[PDB]
Amino acid sequence: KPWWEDEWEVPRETLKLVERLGAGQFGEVWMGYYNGHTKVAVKSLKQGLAEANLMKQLQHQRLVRLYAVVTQEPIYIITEYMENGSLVDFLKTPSGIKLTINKLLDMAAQIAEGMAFIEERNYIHRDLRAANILVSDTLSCKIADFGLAIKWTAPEAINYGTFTIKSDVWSFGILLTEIVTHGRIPYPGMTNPEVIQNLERGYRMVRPDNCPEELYQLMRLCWKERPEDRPTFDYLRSVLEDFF
Amino acid sequence: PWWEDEWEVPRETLKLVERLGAGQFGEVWMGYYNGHTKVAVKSLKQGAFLAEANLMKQLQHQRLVRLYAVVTQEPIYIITEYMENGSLVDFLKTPSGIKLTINKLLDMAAQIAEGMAFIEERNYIHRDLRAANILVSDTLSCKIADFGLARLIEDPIKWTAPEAINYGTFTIKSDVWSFGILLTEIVTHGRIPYPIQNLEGYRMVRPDNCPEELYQLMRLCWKERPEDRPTFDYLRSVLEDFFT
Ligand SMILES: Cc1ccc(C(=O)Nc2cccc(C(F)(F)F)c2)cc1-c1ccc2nc(N)ncc2c1
Ligand SMILES: Cc1ccc(C(=O)Nc2cccc(C(F)(F)F)c2)cc1-c1ccc2nc(N)ncc2c1
Repeated sequence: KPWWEDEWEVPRETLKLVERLGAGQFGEVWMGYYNGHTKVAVKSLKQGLAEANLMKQLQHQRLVRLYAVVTQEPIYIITEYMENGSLVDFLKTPSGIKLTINKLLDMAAQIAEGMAFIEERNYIHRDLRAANILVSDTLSCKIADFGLAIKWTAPEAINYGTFTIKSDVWSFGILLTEIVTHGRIPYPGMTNPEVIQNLERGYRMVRPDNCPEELYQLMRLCWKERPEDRPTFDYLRSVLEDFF
Repeated sequence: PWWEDEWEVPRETLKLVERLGAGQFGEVWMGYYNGHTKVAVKSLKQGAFLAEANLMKQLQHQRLVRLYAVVTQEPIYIITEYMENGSLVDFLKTPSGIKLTINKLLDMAAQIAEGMAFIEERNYIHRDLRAANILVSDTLSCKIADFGLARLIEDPIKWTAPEAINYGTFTIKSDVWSFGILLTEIVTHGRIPYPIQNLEGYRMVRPDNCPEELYQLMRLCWKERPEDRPTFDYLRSVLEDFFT
């Protein structure tokens, strides 16, 4: 209505979905094109939005950038498209398999920086993991959420569905293992029911081979049983950035 | 009347997220209009203010912060565009700040001078001209503003002219003196002036790295007799036609 308002819409006609990147209970994720020549990522939401405003308000160097939206259902949320894809997938590429722990921790630092912002803005991610992290053109990390829906979930969240930023901290610790191992799934050779049963007895993932004991203690801080005992993301970023 | 400009919006459409400042007369916040339009919001304390909004509209110019809308219900809100780089004193400090060359540092000075030149035209008097009140766009362009919130606007010791401090006689010439002071903040990455009332007939020593030609300008700005100071129209030309 007002002349100064940002117009974030585009006609559905201007989009061409080319390759489905993922599918979930609430929709799909595609690689496509806007107006014939601008490559973009599109999240189609199964009909039968607050996400876009959220993305706009979390606009940050460390979070995926919102481009536009299609107002009529199926609702579309358009963003920048990342050639390098998700962190988990990129860590398994030749380029990624070769990254030194120094570079890997810089990426962890970037992630911590973004979560520190999310914490600043009082939001809660709820699905933090390498799979939801996008790698930019310059190999930097950008927080995202596209599972469209566990080994990454805090005990309190598993047992009582109580999610807070401290729960995100737990997930972050798990993410660190994915990072140092170049994409190994957490709890190697352990099924979800086995993970929950071991957590019932205070189990914690063993330190990965090649993971410095110092980094491992950081992880252990993230997995403290009491949510309140876990560190802040501002702390985590600080330690990771000044790690070496 | 059907033809009167529309300029109000329901308060409910605004989400104030980060306070940017506060003074005796209110606060300044970064917020969002209807979810995805980033804006700056001034909330003036209930217990006159709309006169500021009319003034801004009347002074509408490329070099002055752009008014968007207001909330007419007390507390009164004044909504404007949001400048991503904030104030110039802030930006001049950024690493990407003063990594700038006299060339750019000076184009910004000329923009400010252009702004004041218009203020001069419109017979307005700023009275609080300092780098802290200058806003920097995303494209590093500068715009004149006023948000210290310490005085009611109606159509700053180290930046105020002797006659202003002494007899409270503020004029465009007083702003000229302030500009001269503002220039020192520009060649110093926002260093505080006079690294003063009692020395004021003392004058600032040239700053380290400032062009003697850019000093002789500051001195003309700092002439004792207000009428001897140069019109902004003049400062605008010299700041632009600098390296010719
Ligand atoms: C098209 C799209 C739309 C929204 C979001 C997204 O992350 N949404 C979101 C929803 C809630 C909260 C967040 C937060 F906070 F993490 F930023 C983010 C992500 C994507 C998206 C999914 C997959 C992708 N793959 C590749 N290779 N490039 C880009 C994308 C972008
Ligand atoms: C929300 C707001 C309302 C009014 C004025 C303002 O400058 N008003 C004004 C009052 C008197 C005279 C003038 C003049 F001369 F500049 F036009 C201007 C400024 C602002 C304002 C404060 C802080 C900000 N920070 C950032 N990062 N972006 C934008 C703003 C806008």
